[PDB]
Amino acid sequence: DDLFGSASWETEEKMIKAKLITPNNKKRAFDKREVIVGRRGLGDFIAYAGQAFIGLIAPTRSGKGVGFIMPNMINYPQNIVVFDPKADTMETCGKIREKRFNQKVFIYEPFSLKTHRFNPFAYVDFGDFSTQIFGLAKLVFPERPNEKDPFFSNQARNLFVINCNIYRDLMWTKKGLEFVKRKKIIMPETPTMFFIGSMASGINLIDEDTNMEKVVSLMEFFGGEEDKSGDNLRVLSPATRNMWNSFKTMGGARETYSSVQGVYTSAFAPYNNAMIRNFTSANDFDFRRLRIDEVSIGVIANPKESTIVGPILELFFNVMIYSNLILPIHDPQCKRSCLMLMDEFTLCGYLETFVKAVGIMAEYNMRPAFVFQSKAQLENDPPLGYGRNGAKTILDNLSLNMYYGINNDNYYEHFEKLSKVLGKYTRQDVSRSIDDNTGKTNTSISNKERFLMTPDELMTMGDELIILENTLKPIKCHKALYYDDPFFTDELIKVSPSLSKKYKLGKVPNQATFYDDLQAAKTRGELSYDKSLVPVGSSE
Amino acid sequence: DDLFGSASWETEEKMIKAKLITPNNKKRAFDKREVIVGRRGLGDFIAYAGQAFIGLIAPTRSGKGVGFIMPNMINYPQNIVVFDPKADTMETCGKIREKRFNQKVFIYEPFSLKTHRFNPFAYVDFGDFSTQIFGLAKLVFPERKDPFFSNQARNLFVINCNIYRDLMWTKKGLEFVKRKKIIMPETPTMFFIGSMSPATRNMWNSFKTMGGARETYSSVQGVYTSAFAPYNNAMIRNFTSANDFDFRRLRIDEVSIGVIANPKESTIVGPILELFFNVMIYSNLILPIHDPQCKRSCLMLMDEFTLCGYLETFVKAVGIMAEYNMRPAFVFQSKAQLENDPPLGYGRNGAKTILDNLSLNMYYGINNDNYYEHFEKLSKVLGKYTRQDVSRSIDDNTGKTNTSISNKERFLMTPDELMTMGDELIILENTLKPIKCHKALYYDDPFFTDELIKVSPSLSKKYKLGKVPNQATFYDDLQAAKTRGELSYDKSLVPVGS
Amino acid sequence: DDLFGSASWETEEKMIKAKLITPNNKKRAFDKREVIVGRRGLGDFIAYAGQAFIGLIAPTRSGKGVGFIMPNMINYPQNIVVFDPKADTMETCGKIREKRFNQKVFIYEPFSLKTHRFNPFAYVDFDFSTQIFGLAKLVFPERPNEKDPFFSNQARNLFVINCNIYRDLMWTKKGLEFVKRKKIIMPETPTMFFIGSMASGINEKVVSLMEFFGGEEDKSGDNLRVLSPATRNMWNSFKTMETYSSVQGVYTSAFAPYNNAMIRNFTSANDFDFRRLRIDEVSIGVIANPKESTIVGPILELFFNVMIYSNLILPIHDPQCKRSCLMLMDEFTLCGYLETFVKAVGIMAEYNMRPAFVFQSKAQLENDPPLGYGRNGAKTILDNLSLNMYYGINNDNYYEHFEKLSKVLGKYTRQDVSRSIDDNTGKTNTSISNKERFLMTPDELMTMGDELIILENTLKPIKCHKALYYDDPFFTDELIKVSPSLSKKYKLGKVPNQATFYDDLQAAKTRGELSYDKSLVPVGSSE
Repeated sequence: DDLFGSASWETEEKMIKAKLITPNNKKRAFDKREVIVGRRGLGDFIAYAGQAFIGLIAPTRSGKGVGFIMPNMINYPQNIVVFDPKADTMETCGKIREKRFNQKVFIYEPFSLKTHRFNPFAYVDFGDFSTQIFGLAKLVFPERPNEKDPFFSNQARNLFVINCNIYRDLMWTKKGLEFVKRKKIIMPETPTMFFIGSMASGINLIDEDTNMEKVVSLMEFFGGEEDKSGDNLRVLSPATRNMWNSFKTMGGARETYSSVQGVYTSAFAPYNNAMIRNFTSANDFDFRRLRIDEVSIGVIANPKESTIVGPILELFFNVMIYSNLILPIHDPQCKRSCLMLMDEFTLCGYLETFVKAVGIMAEYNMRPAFVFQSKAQLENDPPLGYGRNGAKTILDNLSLNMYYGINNDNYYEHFEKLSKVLGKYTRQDVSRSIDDNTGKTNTSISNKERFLMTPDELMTMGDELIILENTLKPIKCHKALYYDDPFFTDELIKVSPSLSKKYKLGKVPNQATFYDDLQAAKTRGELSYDKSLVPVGSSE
Repeated sequence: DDLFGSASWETEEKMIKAKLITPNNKKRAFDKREVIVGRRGLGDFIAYAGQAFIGLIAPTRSGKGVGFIMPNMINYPQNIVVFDPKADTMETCGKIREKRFNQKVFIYEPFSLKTHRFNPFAYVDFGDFSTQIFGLAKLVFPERKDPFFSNQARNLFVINCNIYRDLMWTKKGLEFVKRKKIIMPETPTMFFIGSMSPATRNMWNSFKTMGGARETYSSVQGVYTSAFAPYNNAMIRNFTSANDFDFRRLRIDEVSIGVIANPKESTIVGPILELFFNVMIYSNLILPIHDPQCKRSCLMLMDEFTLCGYLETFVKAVGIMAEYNMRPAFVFQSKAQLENDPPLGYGRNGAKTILDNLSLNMYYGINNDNYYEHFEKLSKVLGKYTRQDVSRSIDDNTGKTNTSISNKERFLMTPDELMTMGDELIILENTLKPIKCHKALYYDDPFFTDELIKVSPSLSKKYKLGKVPNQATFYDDLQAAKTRGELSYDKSLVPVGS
Repeated sequence: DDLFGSASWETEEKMIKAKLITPNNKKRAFDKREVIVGRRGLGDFIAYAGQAFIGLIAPTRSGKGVGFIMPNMINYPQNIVVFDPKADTMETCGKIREKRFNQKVFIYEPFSLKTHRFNPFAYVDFDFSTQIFGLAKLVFPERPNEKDPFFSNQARNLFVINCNIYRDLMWTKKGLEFVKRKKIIMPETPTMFFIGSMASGINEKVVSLMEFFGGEEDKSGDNLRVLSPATRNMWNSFKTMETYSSVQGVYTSAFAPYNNAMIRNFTSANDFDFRRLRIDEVSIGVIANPKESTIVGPILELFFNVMIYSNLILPIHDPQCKRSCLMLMDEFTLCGYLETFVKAVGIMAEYNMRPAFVFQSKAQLENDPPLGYGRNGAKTILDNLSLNMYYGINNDNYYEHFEKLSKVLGKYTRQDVSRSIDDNTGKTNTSISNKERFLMTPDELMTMGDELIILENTLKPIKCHKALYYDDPFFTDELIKVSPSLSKKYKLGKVPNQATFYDDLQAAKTRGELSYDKSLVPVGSSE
């Protein structure tokens, strides 16, 4: 009966057709690169196949870690890139990623000497170049509408492009290399952000008269006082010469140049920090192989505690995503998937990269899962949010949304809307009339309406959750808790000697002690990635 | 009875009278330049005739391409201008456009050397002269705590173009330039104008008019350069390097125009697409009665419309474009994105102006809590009908039963029912009752897969014409054939720049 | 039947499973460091265990003290840091703490010479530059609400270089011998006033920063060599970037609150090391009000920023920090904008720093940073609250707040009776139907009186009674045991006289009977 609505939970047949489950789900092979998003029993999981992305609406301390991040970190067979702001996911699942899936683990922690390094210019072909340099400039000098005069930002972006072109002409051409050798110019074989920023003060060389280091401003070295014949200018390509002269006439002159250089140096200011400098000094893993090699990447950073890590991360993630925007059908060797467990998404602040990329990322097997506390934190101001439109474009590209329940008034309006989204169905209402004298009774049955789930029923769901897939009826299941299930605790105990000594395989671990013993074993490094392979650079 | 509402689906007879379907719909001729908007089954399509405009409210990944863009790309027999941001629509249907309908394919990719070029100065009559110049200046410097100066930069562009005009289309100016002092081209580009006789006497008076260059040249030149900066890019300079196709013949020749652009990835291409569409729309305000050559129609598949940003040309033109056979079909993610403020929207009243000119609206459904409000409204728009509600009573002693019938209201389609249509959709035509139908899936129908298999050798070996292709392998083989360019337009005629 | 709703109160079994109550609750041991949040009767309390934080939405004068602050002050056995602006909580429970839990009481009243002192430099080890840059960011707060951030935070580097030269000369015997030769005068340990005065230079004529370092008062440069030239290198970069005068001006304006003699005394020493807040058996009471004087604002921030950041060591990493510290944040919004709680409330739980934020309404937390925490900070604070107590008030200004609460509680299915009767015969007929009923209507919440609602994030709604301390022998016995004047009038174990207890309590409080040992807190003077 659909007189008062046709709301219902999705059927088994449709869930199977959507590849969410199999006819023998408890023994499913997990061969479709599926991400676990729920469960119906211990070992009976609902898992998302295909390429569509997942969103997780989970309030604070509601089990997003134990019910989504941890289980997929233990179970996902392809490559994973996980944001680990607390450095806890990797310290719990790195040994599993290494032993179970034979994957090399890379750790990116910009505020620690013990980190793998990322250098964006390692992904730029210096010997096309123009578009890569332009994209890097857009990342370093973002475009915004708040500014009253974007002239200075535009000119500093042009100055960045000019600096990159000058470096390419000086260190990646025969003429430029001979020029460098003649004038004794100091320049790296592969540039870094710190060096491109230092190029604002000018060229570094050795004075042939004093045999000491000297910096000559870009103004005087190229057509200026130290180039009265323009011979230093002729070393550059014609394009570089035109960019230089154009910058001079409309931004490199008068009151402008000093202010345009101030903006440039202020944009490169984050790299004065010794930690950020070391983090960007090299490139230990080629992101172009993120879908070729069997790897797992952990990003340990907190853009809220450290304001200067925001841009870095941006560059990072941008280079990480656009480096893999080549279809696998065009490169048959890029056959692996990369699950991007975007835990604590709102912690990243404004990352333009995802807002610009989510609409195309799917077909290239860069599969993120956005876990956040509420839509409000997503819609926030730039530095701590994404804006209304940014949050809207992020949410629009989320086909499977998991909704956790919590009994907090600060979420009522949320669970009300969700309740309305679940719709109503027709139920039977029984009434009874009684003759007070004779005792005879009459029983009437009528049709009434009822919400599939009321707001309070969602709010008190406990460890149950709702799943909304864009092409299916709503689903209600249980959280895929890892500690409750031998399916995950077996993998956790197999790689730890103390848990092996304490708990047996295949059996549900004693819940009064298993979490505390797991934390104790994690403290000793038993569940962590092999920390020896993480390089420790020094303050250079 | 209608006490609790009179809502109802439209009848087959009224749909026939509205020309959406024919008596023998499966054998319809498609001779009214119709746009397919839905299907009642394989080869049994609902198609919009006339000149009215189509709106498609399609959520993200709801199938707008496979259910609207691709079917009309394969079927529509007149001219087509399609927005192709992912570079997949043309790569999939260009061979059909060129082999089935015999149409020249023009690809405009501003961010690639391999592109056809568009120059607005190719649409001016160097020799109502200055009207085009002032409109072009309004496009170059948009009207908007910092007034003036930008108007002075617009005047700078005005007498800039006037200076280049006097420099060529004068008999003495030819010798003056033949003194070999400047290197002006024969026909100007936007980059050249940016880098730069009583009417010329007034132009000199303008050179000393408001004194915009007297102690204030720096800021005016800075704003002028901030406006002309898109043309410092090599890709943009190559895009404006020439004009390959004349938009004044968009309704004369048999052509298909694809535009590969993305202003959200780069806010630089915004003004170029603005100029592009302005000249394209404003090159065809000639009625076919006045110009008997402009007989063809131009269906504008505005896919990913909200990604284009604020194109005020559309806001001003939608109300008059219909009679000139410039027929757009707007596809936007949701209405909320359309009404947004100018930067990434059209404003509330501008979006309302655009939406008022849409007479057929297709509504896809997805189960997403972010689209609830919309769908709720849609539910209310469909109205309610009257339904019978049966109740029963029983005497628990004797066992006799009593059956009662009353009337209640029922939504024609509840919000969650709209959200869970799957491959079904709602059609609302201004003059018709609501319609429910199936998405015109192209990969499911031999009606379109026959055209896809015809022009490709690989699909011709694999699948037989007229038979529904093996759904387990058809899409993958289509992709494998697209990798070798069997379905793509012939790319050898796409010019390449330095 | 749940046709019209399934809302209900949480069952005894679940409250037992959530450690809120025990199978013999009246004889509960209180061994799980629990926090009382209500009662089912005299001596039968509901108590939150674990590490989750508490929020108390108690309207004005609805009894946050007698129903939450005072009973937990009496009952909670671990460490406590309480906010006591009226100086009444400490005055009533200090003797209780001292003589029942053997806990020493630390009182931080920055506007009374009778106070304990807090020195932020007592937590630095003479990771140097890290802590110095920290304290610099703590003093000069980075704010994105300014036309340029490159107008202020160079005073932070100025502070950093001043502390670096302090490490270079004052704590080094060679620098000390230079100091004795030139007769510069500095305390062995620095204070905020001093680092602020270092902008004036060497502290008898005071020379400034440019003449004493390679200027007119020192041309030979003998002073620049004794100090480690790393500070000179760090300062030579900022030397280039009317501007230096503005930087010194923002320096002096930031250090302005330390010119007041009371803030002088309050930051002159450090009686308690906040790193031992989870090792020792202590109880801290803060008596300050940022709303009547803005200058107290920053100090309190420094007081709390150091207090929690020094206790951010996991007990698994240092088992010595085994004690828990319940932070009774009574009158939370009085604290203005303290960036510490907004910036760290999301990570404190695992470190056994357990706050209970008490505020009258939600809309006031969202107030602008001057008076509130802003909407974002308020949202974060509320998001980190797992148990929320709701007191009632029959005041229309709160109606909306309770209406939402009513809706949050949901509805259940109730039986509805209808009666018909024949007028001639007189026989009757009774019909039963199902109807919806709010678990608690808005006006029912508003007229709750001494009852309250408890929303635990993982449980069903709970309705209970305020844990009144003057009502229960559980707390009045403890209060009497420490007071000679109260023991001769009321006996123990029995409920005392309600018409005479509060007055005698206030009389004994004025006699200092129930207060902490006041002779044990230091008294300063003018500096």
